[PDB]
Amino acid sequence: STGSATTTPIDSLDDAYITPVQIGTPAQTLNLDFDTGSSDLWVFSSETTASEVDGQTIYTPSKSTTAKLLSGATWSISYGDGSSSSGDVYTDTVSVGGLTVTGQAVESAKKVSSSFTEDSTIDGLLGLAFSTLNTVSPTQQKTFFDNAKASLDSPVFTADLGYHAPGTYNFGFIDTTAYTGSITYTAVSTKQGFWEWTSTGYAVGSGTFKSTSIDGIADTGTTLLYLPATVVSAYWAQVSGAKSSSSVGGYVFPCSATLPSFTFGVGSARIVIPGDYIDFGPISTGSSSCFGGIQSSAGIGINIFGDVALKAAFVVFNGATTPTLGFASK
Ligand SMILES: CCc1cccc2cc(CNC3CC3)c(=O)[nH]c12
Repeated sequence: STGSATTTPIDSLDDAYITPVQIGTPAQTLNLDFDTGSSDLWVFSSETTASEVDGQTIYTPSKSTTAKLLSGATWSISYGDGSSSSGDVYTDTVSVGGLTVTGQAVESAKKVSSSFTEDSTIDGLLGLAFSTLNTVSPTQQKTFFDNAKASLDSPVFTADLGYHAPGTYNFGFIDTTAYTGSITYTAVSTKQGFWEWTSTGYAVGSGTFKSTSIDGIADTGTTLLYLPATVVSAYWAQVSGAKSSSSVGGYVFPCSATLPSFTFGVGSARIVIPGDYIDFGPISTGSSSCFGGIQSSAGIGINIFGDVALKAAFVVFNGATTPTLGFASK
């Protein structure tokens, strides 16, 4: 089997991407944030505290004839940005772009933190990291990808995120028309439950490539590119007037600037992030100071190749017995 679904930016900045997911019988379609940095499929639901729902589409398991309460099971997750959610668990039928899994754990939120409430466009998350990170207790549950894997034509999924435009998540096959040149594969460590790999270095604009190992995670659920302070300093030094602002909480730059590209290494290959991808717009409405799309990972504890980086590439998440990651230009 295979599946293919379009993923759409939630706003004009590409803060995140939503992909439609069918849950239950008859289908209830929710727009979920596919997140390769976590491993829970959770949704706003009829069980979510009413004051914490503001415009989201909810899953109502009582209206699904295939829903079954997973007895005694609960979940609770906290994300890098300090947001959180928690609740109970059902199993139900879940389909993405024509690919169907029966008995998928669907984690129904009883509580969500303010940032989720305040974002009416995201109805939940679909985790695509490794199932070892799944928070369901007392019996850990598998991700949608892990459940589908054996049925897929090939044990892979691909992320092709757009810049200010729709893109595609494919399951079970590699669309060879979706990228240029070849896919370069690189080793993955699953020891922390993430798609963790090591970039071979970077360049800023037309500058020379610096060969240096940068360990980090391929994370579709993080907006920005988080890298070591030395690297980030080298980037923003090429932008007149750019500076790290303590009050804003990162590097900002004059909105009148033309940003340089940023290149990252994948083995001997090179992925080029155009400068425009690094512009995240005014820090506040009407401001002429703009927020940067490359920020320091210092104090996160890990480097994160988020959407800013991933959207510059066609990315293969290879779930073979020994997982690997593939990158191609596009
Ligand atoms: C993509 C992220 C993003 C985009 C656009 C603007 C901002 C602004 C801030 C800083 N505001 C905090 C200090 C009160 C931020 O942290 N992330 C932004």
